[PDB]
Amino acid sequence: CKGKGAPCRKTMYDCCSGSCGRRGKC
Repeated sequence: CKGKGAPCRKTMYDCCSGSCGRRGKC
């Protein structure tokens, strides 16, 4: 899975830890 503040795909459960949160980065 991803990691932090990388470009992330909000709806598709993109992030390894937290989530593609308000800022639209992982």
